[PDB]
Amino acid sequence: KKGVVHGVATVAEKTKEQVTNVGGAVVTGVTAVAQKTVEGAGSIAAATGFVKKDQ
Amino acid sequence: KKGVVHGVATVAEKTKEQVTNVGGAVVTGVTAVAQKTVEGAGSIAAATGFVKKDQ
Amino acid sequence: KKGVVHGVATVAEKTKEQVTNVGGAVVTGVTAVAQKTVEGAGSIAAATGFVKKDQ
Amino acid sequence: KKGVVHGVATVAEKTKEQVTNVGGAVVTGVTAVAQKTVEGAGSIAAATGFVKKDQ
Amino acid sequence: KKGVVHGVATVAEKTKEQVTNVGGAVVTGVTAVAQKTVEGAGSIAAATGFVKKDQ
Amino acid sequence: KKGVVHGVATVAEKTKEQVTNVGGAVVTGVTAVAQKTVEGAGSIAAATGFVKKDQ
Amino acid sequence: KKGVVHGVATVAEKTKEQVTNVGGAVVTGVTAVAQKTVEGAGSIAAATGFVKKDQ
Amino acid sequence: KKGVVHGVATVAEKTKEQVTNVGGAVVTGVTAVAQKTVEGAGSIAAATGFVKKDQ
Amino acid sequence: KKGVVHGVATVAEKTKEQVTNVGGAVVTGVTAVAQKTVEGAGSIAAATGFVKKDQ
Amino acid sequence: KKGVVHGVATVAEKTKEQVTNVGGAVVTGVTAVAQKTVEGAGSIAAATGFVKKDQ
Ligand SMILES: Cc1ccc2c(c1)sc(-c1ccc(N(C)C)cc1)[n+]2C
Ligand SMILES: Cc1ccc2c(c1)sc(-c1ccc(N(C)C)cc1)[n+]2C
Ligand SMILES: Cc1ccc2c(c1)sc(-c1ccc(N(C)C)cc1)[n+]2C
Ligand SMILES: Cc1ccc2c(c1)sc(-c1ccc(N(C)C)cc1)[n+]2C
Ligand SMILES: Cc1ccc2c(c1)sc(-c1ccc(N(C)C)cc1)[n+]2C
Ligand SMILES: Cc1ccc2c(c1)sc(-c1ccc(N(C)C)cc1)[n+]2C
Ligand SMILES: Cc1ccc2c(c1)sc(-c1ccc(N(C)C)cc1)[n+]2C
Ligand SMILES: Cc1ccc2c(c1)sc(-c1ccc(N(C)C)cc1)[n+]2C
Ligand SMILES: Cc1ccc2c(c1)sc(-c1ccc(N(C)C)cc1)[n+]2C
Ligand SMILES: Cc1ccc2c(c1)sc(-c1ccc(N(C)C)cc1)[n+]2C
Ligand SMILES: Cc1ccc2c(c1)sc(-c1ccc(N(C)C)cc1)[n+]2C
Ligand SMILES: Cc1ccc2c(c1)sc(-c1ccc(N(C)C)cc1)[n+]2C
Repeated sequence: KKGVVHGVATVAEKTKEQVTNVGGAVVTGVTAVAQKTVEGAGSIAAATGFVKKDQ
Repeated sequence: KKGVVHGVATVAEKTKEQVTNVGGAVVTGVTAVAQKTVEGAGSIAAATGFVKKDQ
Repeated sequence: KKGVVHGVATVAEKTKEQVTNVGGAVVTGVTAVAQKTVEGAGSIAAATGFVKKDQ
Repeated sequence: KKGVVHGVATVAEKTKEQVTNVGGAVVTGVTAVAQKTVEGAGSIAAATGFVKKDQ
Repeated sequence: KKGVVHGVATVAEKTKEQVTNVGGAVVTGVTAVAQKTVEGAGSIAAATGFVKKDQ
Repeated sequence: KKGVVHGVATVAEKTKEQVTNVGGAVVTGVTAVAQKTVEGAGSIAAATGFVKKDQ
Repeated sequence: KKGVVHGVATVAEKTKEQVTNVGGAVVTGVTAVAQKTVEGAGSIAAATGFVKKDQ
Repeated sequence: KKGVVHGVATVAEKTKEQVTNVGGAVVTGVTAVAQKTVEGAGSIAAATGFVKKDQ
Repeated sequence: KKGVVHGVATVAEKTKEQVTNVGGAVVTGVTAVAQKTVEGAGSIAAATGFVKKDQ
Repeated sequence: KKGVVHGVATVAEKTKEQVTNVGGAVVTGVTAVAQKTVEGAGSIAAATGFVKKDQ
């Protein structure tokens, strides 16, 4: 076989899960957050996949 | 076989999971956060995958 | 076979898990955080994969 | 076979797990944090994979 | 076979686990932290893979 | 002060939370269940407070 | 002071939390369950407070 | 002071938490379960407080 | 002071935590279980407080 | 002072923690279990407080 990509690719066979991202956010997984009190200014309480590039 | 990529690629066969990211965040995995009190200014309480590049 | 990459690639066969990242965050694994009280200003309480490049 | 990379590559066969990172954070492994009280200003309580390059 | 890399590569065959990092953090291993009280300003309580290059 | 109870009592002052139960079930706390597939005959998947006295 | 109980009592002062149970179940605490697949016949997957007295 | 109990009592002053149980189950504490696959017939996967008296 | 109990009592002053149990299960503490695969028939995977009196 | 008990009592003053049990299970302490694969029929993987009296 032959393949040429510029990116971003994701090429496969017999594949149970696939995610391609440029951005941005993708949530595909099981996630449970239980929480009782959030205070403070300002605290990232429960972050799973996170990116902060403030300018 | 033959392959030429510029990146970012992810090329495979018979593959159960795949993630390609440029960014950005991707959450595909099981995650449980149980939490009772968050205070303080400002404290990253529970971070799993995290990136902070403030300017 | 033949392959030429610029990066970042991830090339394989018969492969159960794959992650490619430029960024950024990717969470694909099982993670359990149980927590009772977070205080202080400001304390990284429970960080699993973490990157802080403040300028 | 033949291969030329610029990096960062990860090239393989018959491979159970793969991670490629430039960044950034990737969490793919089992992780359990149980915690009862976090105080102080500011103390990295429980860090698994961590990078701090404040300027 | 023939291979020329610029780095950082990781080239292999028949390989159970692979990690390539430039950064940054990668957590792929089993990790259990149980903890009861963290105080002080500021004490790295339980660090597994850690890098601090504050300027 | 003086108090005589037969039970079940719960007597207090300055008290943030109170539960009295004879039965029966009482749910007053924060609870998050995230779930993707339940099979089998018959499996208690995620039980928090549970009592089974089949005769 | 004077007190006579038959049980079950719970007598106090200045008390943040109180639970009295005869039964039965009481859930007052923070709880997070994240789960991806449950199979088998029949397996108690994730039990927190549990009592099984089948006859 | 004077006190006579038959049981089960729980008598106190200045007390942050109290639980009285006859039964039965009481869950008042922080609890996080993250889980990816449960199989087998039949396996107690993750049990925190547990009692099995089958007859 | 004077006290006569039949049991089970728990009598105190200035006391941060109290548990009285006859049964039965009580979970009041911080608990984190992270888990990736449970198999076998039948294996107690992760048990914290456990009692099995099958007849 | 004077005290007469039948048992099981737990009598005290100025006491930070108290547990009384007849049973049964009580979990009040910090506990972290991280786990990747459990197999076999049937193996107690990670047991903290455990009692097995099968008949
Ligand atoms: C500000 C900012 C942030 C990210 C960023 C850029 C600018 S430009 C860029 C990029 C995306 C894709 C590619 N190829 C497919 C070769 C090369 C570079 N990124 C990832
Ligand atoms: C501000 C901003 C943020 C992201 C960003 C850009 C600008 S421009 C860009 C990009 C998208 C796709 C591609 N290819 C398909 C080669 C190359 C670069 N990104 C991902
Ligand atoms: C500000 C910023 C941050 C990140 C960043 C850039 C600029 S530009 C860049 C990059 C992305 C992809 C590639 N190749 C596919 C060769 C080469 C470089 N990154 C990762
Ligand atoms: C949104 C937001 C706001 C503030 C903020 C963050 C996110 S994250 C962070 C911080 C992280 C680590 C540290 N040390 C390891 C000393 C100190 C401060 N702050 C201060
Ligand atoms: C779209 C597409 C399809 C296939 C494909 C690509 C892109 S890129 C690639 C490849 C790249 C490098 C290598 N080696 C360095 C051995 C081997 C294969 N394939 C096989
Ligand atoms: C500010 C900043 C931070 C990171 C950074 C850059 C700039 S530029 C860069 C880079 C990305 C990909 C490649 N190749 C694929 C050869 C070479 C360099 N990184 C990783
Ligand atoms: C089948 C069954 C189950 C529970 C059960 C009974 C019968 S009878 C009983 C009981 C309740 C309250 C009291 N007092 C206030 C002294 C004494 C006993 N329980 C708790
Ligand atoms: C089948 C069954 C199960 C539990 C059970 C009984 C019967 S009877 C009983 C009981 C309840 C309260 C008291 N006092 C207040 C002295 C004494 C005994 N329990 C706890
Ligand atoms: C079948 C079964 C199981 C438990 C059980 C009984 C019967 S009867 C009993 C009991 C409860 C409370 C008291 N006092 C307050 C003196 C004495 C005994 N338990 C704990
Ligand atoms: C609801 C339910 C059904 C079956 C069941 C349980 C719960 S719990 C259990 C069991 C527990 C331990 C053991 N060994 C330590 C050998 C063997 C079997 N089974 C078989
Ligand atoms: C309803 C009620 C109110 C008060 C009360 C009881 C019941 S029971 C009790 C007590 C029992 C035993 C003891 N000692 C063995 C020293 C001391 C005090 N008080 C003080
Ligand atoms: C089958 C079974 C199992 C446990 C069990 C009994 C029967 S009877 C009993 C008991 C409970 C409380 C007391 N006192 C307060 C003196 C004395 C005995 N237990 C603990």
